[PDB]
Amino acid sequence: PGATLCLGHHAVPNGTLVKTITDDQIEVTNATELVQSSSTGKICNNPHRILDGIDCTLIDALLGDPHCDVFQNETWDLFVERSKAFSNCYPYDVPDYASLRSLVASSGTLEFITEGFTWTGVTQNGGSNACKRGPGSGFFSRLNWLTKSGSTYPVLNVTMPNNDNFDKLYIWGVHHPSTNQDQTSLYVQASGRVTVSTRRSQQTIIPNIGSRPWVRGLSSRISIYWTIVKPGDVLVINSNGNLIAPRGYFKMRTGKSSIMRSDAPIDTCISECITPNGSIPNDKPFQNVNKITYGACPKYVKQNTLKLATGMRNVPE
Amino acid sequence: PGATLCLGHHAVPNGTLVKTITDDQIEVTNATELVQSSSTGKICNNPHRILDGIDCTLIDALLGDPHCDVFQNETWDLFVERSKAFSNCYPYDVPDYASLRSLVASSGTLEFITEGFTWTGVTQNGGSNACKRGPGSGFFSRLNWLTKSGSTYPVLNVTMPNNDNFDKLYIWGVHHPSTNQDQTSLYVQASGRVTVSTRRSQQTIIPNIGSRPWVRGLSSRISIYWTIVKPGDVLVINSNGNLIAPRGYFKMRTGKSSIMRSDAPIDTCISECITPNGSIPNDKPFQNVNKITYGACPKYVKQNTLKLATGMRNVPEKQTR
Amino acid sequence: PGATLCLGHHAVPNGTLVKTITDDQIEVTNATELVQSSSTGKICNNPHRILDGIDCTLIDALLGDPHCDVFQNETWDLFVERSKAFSNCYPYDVPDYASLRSLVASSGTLEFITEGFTWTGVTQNGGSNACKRGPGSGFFSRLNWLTKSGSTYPVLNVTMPNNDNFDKLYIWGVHHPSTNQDQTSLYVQASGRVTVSTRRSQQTIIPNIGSRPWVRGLSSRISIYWTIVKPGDVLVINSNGNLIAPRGYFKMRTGKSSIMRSDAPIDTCISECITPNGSIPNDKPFQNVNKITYGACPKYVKQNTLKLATGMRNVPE
Ligand SMILES: *[C@@H]1O[C@H](CO)[C@@H](O[C@@H]2O[C@H](CO)[C@@H](O[C@@H]3O[C@H](CO[C@H]4O[C@H](CO)[C@@H](O)[C@H](O)[C@@H]4O)[C@@H](O)[C@H](O[C@H]4O[C@H](CO)[C@@H](O)[C@H](O)[C@@H]4O)[C@@H]3O)[C@H](O)[C@H]2NC(C)=O)[C@H](O)[C@H]1NC(C)=O
Ligand SMILES: *[C@@H]1O[C@H](CO)[C@@H](O[C@@H]2O[C@H](CO)[C@@H](O[C@@H]3O[C@H](CO[C@H]4O[C@H](CO)[C@@H](O)[C@H](O)[C@@H]4O)[C@@H](O)[C@H](O[C@H]4O[C@H](CO)[C@@H](O)[C@H](O)[C@@H]4O)[C@@H]3O)[C@H](O)[C@H]2NC(C)=O)[C@H](O)[C@H]1NC(C)=O
Ligand SMILES: CC(=O)N[C@@H]1[C@@H](O)[C@H](O[C@@H]2O[C@H](CO[C@]3(C(=O)O)C[C@H](O)[C@@H](NC(C)=O)[C@H]([C@H](O)[C@H](O)CO)O3)[C@H](O)[C@H](O)[C@H]2O)[C@@H](CO)O[C@H]1O
Ligand SMILES: CC(=O)N[C@@H]1[C@@H](O)[C@H](O[C@@H]2O[C@H](CO[C@]3(C(=O)O)C[C@H](O)[C@@H](NC(C)=O)[C@H]([C@H](O)[C@H](O)CO)O3)[C@H](O)[C@H](O)[C@H]2O)[C@@H](CO)O[C@H]1O
Ligand SMILES: *[C@@H]1O[C@H](CO)[C@@H](O[C@@H]2O[C@H](CO)[C@@H](O[C@@H]3O[C@H](CO)[C@@H](O)[C@H](O)[C@@H]3O)[C@H](O)[C@H]2NC(C)=O)[C@H](O)[C@H]1NC(C)=O
Ligand SMILES: *[C@@H]1O[C@H](CO)[C@@H](O[C@@H]2O[C@H](CO)[C@@H](O[C@@H]3O[C@H](CO)[C@@H](O)[C@H](O)[C@@H]3O)[C@H](O)[C@H]2NC(C)=O)[C@H](O)[C@H]1NC(C)=O
Ligand SMILES: CC(=O)N[C@H]1[C@H]([C@H](O)[C@H](O)CO)O[C@@](OC[C@H]2O[C@@H](O)[C@H](O)[C@@H](O)[C@H]2O)(C(=O)O)C[C@@H]1O
Ligand SMILES: *[C@@H]1O[C@H](CO)[C@@H](O[C@@H]2O[C@H](CO)[C@@H](O)[C@H](O)[C@H]2NC(C)=O)[C@H](O)[C@H]1NC(C)=O
Ligand SMILES: *[C@@H]1O[C@H](CO)[C@@H](O[C@@H]2O[C@H](CO)[C@@H](O)[C@H](O)[C@H]2NC(C)=O)[C@H](O)[C@H]1NC(C)=O
Ligand SMILES: *[C@@H]1O[C@H](CO)[C@@H](O[C@@H]2O[C@H](CO)[C@@H](O)[C@H](O)[C@H]2NC(C)=O)[C@H](O)[C@H]1NC(C)=O
Ligand SMILES: *[C@@H]1O[C@H](CO)[C@@H](O)[C@H](O)[C@H]1NC(C)=O
Ligand SMILES: *[C@@H]1O[C@H](CO)[C@@H](O)[C@H](O)[C@H]1NC(C)=O
Ligand SMILES: *[C@@H]1O[C@H](CO)[C@@H](O)[C@H](O)[C@H]1NC(C)=O
Ligand SMILES: *[C@@H]1O[C@H](CO)[C@@H](O)[C@H](O)[C@H]1NC(C)=O
Repeated sequence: PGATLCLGHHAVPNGTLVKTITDDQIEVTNATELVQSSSTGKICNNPHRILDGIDCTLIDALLGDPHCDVFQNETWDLFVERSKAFSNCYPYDVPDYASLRSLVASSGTLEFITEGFTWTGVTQNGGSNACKRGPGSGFFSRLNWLTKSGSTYPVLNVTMPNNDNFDKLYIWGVHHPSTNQDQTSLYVQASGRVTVSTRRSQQTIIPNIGSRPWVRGLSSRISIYWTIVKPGDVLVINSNGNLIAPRGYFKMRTGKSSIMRSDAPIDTCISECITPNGSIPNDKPFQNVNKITYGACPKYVKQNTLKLATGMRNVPE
Repeated sequence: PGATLCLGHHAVPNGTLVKTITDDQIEVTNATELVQSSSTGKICNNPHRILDGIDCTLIDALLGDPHCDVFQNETWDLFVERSKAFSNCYPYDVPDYASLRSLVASSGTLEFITEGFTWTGVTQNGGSNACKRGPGSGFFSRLNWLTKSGSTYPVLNVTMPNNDNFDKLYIWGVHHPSTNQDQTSLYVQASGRVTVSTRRSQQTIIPNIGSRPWVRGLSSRISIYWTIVKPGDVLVINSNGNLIAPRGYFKMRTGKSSIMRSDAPIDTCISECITPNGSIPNDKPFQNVNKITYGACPKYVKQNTLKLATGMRNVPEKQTR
Repeated sequence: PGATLCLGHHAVPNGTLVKTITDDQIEVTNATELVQSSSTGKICNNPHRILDGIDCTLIDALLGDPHCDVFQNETWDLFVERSKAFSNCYPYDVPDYASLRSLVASSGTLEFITEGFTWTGVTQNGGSNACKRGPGSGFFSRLNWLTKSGSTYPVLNVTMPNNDNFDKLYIWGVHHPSTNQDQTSLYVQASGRVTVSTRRSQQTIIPNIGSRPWVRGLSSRISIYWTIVKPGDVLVINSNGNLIAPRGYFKMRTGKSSIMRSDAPIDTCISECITPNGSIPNDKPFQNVNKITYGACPKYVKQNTLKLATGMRNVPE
């Protein structure tokens, strides 16, 4: 009178399909998802310092558009620019806008240090009704619009050495008048010139008189440029007209800072990974939410699902 | 007297060598090639719309070099530029030629819409014997060479708003005269200026008088620039001399369009994948024909062969010879 | 009284840890290192031709800064630029410095061929005490500083066709005077212009008068430009002032040549792979020494060690 001893394994009534070397679909007892495909829709305000630009681009906060004055000296790990942002100061362009935005974003600070530039024989603090600050005309807070004093605008020739142990970022510009009358009325000379240099490098910009499209009452424009001055080097600014002068420099840093375009609201929560769609968990190695990310994130892939088998082959009965 | 039952497997007289984790070469019963290494030498005319440039670069077709007039308003999935292409109009350069070529190639169309620009106090439709159109002097079809009327060239100041819901591409230029006599003779003012702007952006170009190498009779040149005007924005052109004016705009699109340099002839066949060497099949995952491709193509690799084993190890009977 | 026959395998007392699919660390009898993590600290002078720049950047050797005259017509597989290099001639900048440095580095030669440019009505061979040669003033050896003859500087208009079967590299420049007095004193015309062209392309540079920081006595500058002329094409140079003229061309090659920034000393040894830290062996497939390499090198990875198991699982007694 014997006995039977059967060896076996478990099964489940409803298995999951996975891919292998030999099968595009085969059933196993269990699997887990490796692609993060959803977001909360919200950017968590920890553990990264999130700075909401609201109505302001980083560049407008940098220049000091009056409605962006609240951003003076701000810092961030991630600056968030909104699609509703608008400019409301002198109409301007930045040749290589993208590079200036990038280098400031990456620096992570708008810390500004005022310097005592001496502008001999010119009028300082020019403004416009296109850039109101309170009820009266105004200007970008970090820039100093120089014009004639009496009936002359002399050749400006000034210096600022960098005797600190950090890099200085200087933002400056050039005014493009609408007419010859505007040019001579403001700067006396019929044609201006701005040359900004360090020991190693230089930029010279010739203004261009003429009409651009009307923006906030003006066919004139300002063009924005930048110059980095390293320790031991020196800034020199040289102009006989049309200079939009720096008031000082921005302190530069290196680190983890960046910038992102997103309309996702900011919320009080914790998430290492941020996308423009909102924060996403980072327990999974891959994600299909957005190729734009910031922080400790799963890697972006095209697949919306990939199943890692966590059990044996499911052979039901 | 019992019986013997032997288990076994097949072998074949002619195996193939494959690579594994442990072996650089080991013999299996069969294998299949994963690298496409040959082409027909011909570009198949389907399923993609292939436009043969023949004697014309895309840029010459865009500007409207007379021998390229047949390309007016053309469209393509793949524009094919030939090594025999030549220019035969006013000598010109395009700063950032590569970008203009790229953005037009990618747009996939030369559809041109003429606009009623008003050029007050200048002579229109200037031409050159370097750019013959029929028996007489001519010019790029899409550009309008403005010069003095009587003894004056006034400050030109014109606008064109974009009230459409698509982007407009404007092509314009600046004429560089050979001498001061040429400059004043054509434009009166001793030095010209072209400023083209939108709300957001602006380009100002100062012409430069002097000799460049003689091309079709001329040491002068034209430089070509472009400006995209989005819906709701406006073009403004401002000049007191040397303007080579747009006659209108090109309609821009987005899609699958591109451009390829190839001398391969175009033939009647069907192939998703195109290389400069000709079309190639796409049944294999890899290819070693050319890193330049267009369409549904195998991925370019350096190996000219890679064998995927499709059978077991091939073990012939121990050899008595 | 029968017998026992035990099958077994070897072990060692002290095994090595490797990583697998299932284990972060598991012990095997032996393994071999796949990441090269050390260097000698020295650059081997074979089998690649190493040219030590010493006190000279490649660009200064190219222009012919006097202390770099020893590099005239030199060749290299790898030009090594040292952090102690300095400039000691007219102060200058190169817009797109990085591209000029790259294309020269890649050409692998400073072979210079003098051409008989005819400069009618100007004074040739201008120099400066910022660029001393012998007891007197001097200049970049490969450039010809043109100034007025008598009371005129005429429109210069010269041509040079390329009837060779190689590309010609022309280096030229533009002088930026410190003052209007300097400009008219040297060139007569109040504003200069340099136009350098080939059949298909052209560059025009307007000089900019004004002060830059003092370097070796000077607030003036030279800006350096280049033009490649292919076989069958032709150079034209046209100027009414401020031209720093080429004396000829550099003969261009294509091949394996490059440039590296390193302070590692050069030694007599053999190594295919060079990093800025020094030469490294290339018996391993990966390396963690430096992402900058030249020659037959292991691929750069972030891991400092990766162990390929060369034996079975170690199960000691
Ligand atoms: C600034 O300096 C330059 C260089 O000296 C001058 O440019 C030259 O000017 C002359 C005169 O216009 C040009 O001569 C013409 O050459 C043509 C042949 O061209 C081919 O070969 C040359 C090489 O020698 C290539 O440059 C060119 O690309 C072609 O491959 C001839 O076809 C012309 O002949 C016709 O015109 C002349 C009248 O000028 C008649 O005698 C003939 O019968 C015929 O009708 C002509 O000989 C020369 O090509 C120019 N060279 C270059 C490199 O550009 C500028 O003119 C000068 N500027 C000023 C203001 O002085
Ligand atoms: C536009 O504005 C600028 C700024 O004022 C002017 O440029 C300055 O010009 C002055 C006078 O020409 C320059 O002065 C010279 O500086 C030399 C180097 O200075 C640097 O290095 C020394 C150490 O070697 C440091 O101590 C110093 O901080 C600097 O970093 C000096 O070596 C020169 O010395 C000579 O003169 C002095 C007289 O005071 C004597 O004691 C010496 O023995 C010697 O003879 C001299 O002082 C100055 O460097 C310029 N600065 C800059 C930033 O460029 C322009 O001149 C002006 N433009 C116009 C058109 O006017
Ligand atoms: C200084 C002054 O009041 N000048 C009178 C001009 O206002 C006037 O021209 C017109 O200007 C209008 C906008 O003007 C401002 C502005 O931007 O708000 C006024 C600013 O004070 C002035 N700032 C400075 C430093 O001068 C500024 C500046 O000149 C321009 O922005 C430079 O491009 O102009 C508006 O554009 C009107 O359409 C226009 O008529 C002139 C001519 O009427 O008279 C001046 O007395
Ligand atoms: C209008 C005219 O006929 N002017 C005479 C010039 O032809 C002549 O200069 C000669 O020009 C030759 C080539 O000339 C054209 C051309 O490009 O084909 C003729 C065109 O009609 C003219 N177009 C316009 C709108 O003016 C064009 C233009 O001026 C230049 O291309 C601009 O740079 O020139 C060739 O270059 C000869 O070498 C040259 O002598 C002058 C001087 O002799 O006399 C004029 O009567
Ligand atoms: C060159 O031509 C352009 C285009 O015609 C001129 O620009 C236009 O200038 C006028 C005023 O001179 C602008 O009109 C203004 O519009 C506002 C509302 O938008 C209105 O409230 C004002 O009363 C005023 O009429 C017009 O917008 C502007 N056009 C564009 C496209 O910007 C330019 O002034 C001409 N310049 C010269 C010197 O001829
Ligand atoms: C062992 O592997 C080889 C491939 O390395 C096999 O030969 C290939 O077989 C395929 C599919 O059976 C053949 O495709 C056919 O080609 C004809 C035209 O030639 C076409 O009309 C059919 O519709 C079909 O696509 C292919 O020709 C052939 N390729 C080569 C390079 O030989 C072989 O069949 C395998 N043998 C065994 C015994 O498994
Ligand atoms: C070809 C030539 O003119 N060489 C001059 C040179 C140039 O005029 C100058 O570099 C152009 O910018 O100037 C040299 O002078 C330097 C010296 O000039 C004095 O006038 C002034 O007192 C000083 O401040 C200083 O600039 C030079 O060495 O560069 C002389 C040279 O012969
Ligand atoms: C995250 O946001 C991106 C960017 O808007 C979304 O991508 C868009 O969504 C659909 C297809 O998914 C398209 O109609 C758009 O053209 C896409 N734009 C881009 C730039 O890719 C994405 O779907 C969002 N993902 C999640 C999970 O919310
Ligand atoms: C496809 O064309 C490429 C490019 O023309 C061929 O590779 C070139 O072959 C030339 C000589 O014929 C060599 O000197 C170069 O090494 C190659 N050029 C480049 C740019 O890589 C290639 O062999 C062709 N392939 C086939 C299958 O025809
Ligand atoms: C080779 O040289 C590089 C560059 O000088 C060394 O990298 C530095 O070392 C540590 C990381 O190990 C960092 O803190 C530094 O910031 C690194 N510098 C840079 C520029 O990355 C590297 O360690 C050297 N390696 C060896 C083996 O000598
Ligand atoms: C699948 O994954 C884990 C087990 O590691 C667990 O969360 C879940 O209950 C499992 N499901 C099934 C059906 O086994
Ligand atoms: C910016 O930086 C410092 C504060 O640490 C100071 O110099 C300056 O007053 C600050 N400005 C503002 C507006 O906070
Ligand atoms: C190009 O297209 C437009 C409208 O789509 C048309 O008005 C124009 O005449 C066309 N030109 C040619 C040459 O077909
Ligand atoms: C360990 O493996 C390497 C590579 O095969 C070999 O050179 C070395 O001698 C081996 N050492 C031992 C102790 O087996």
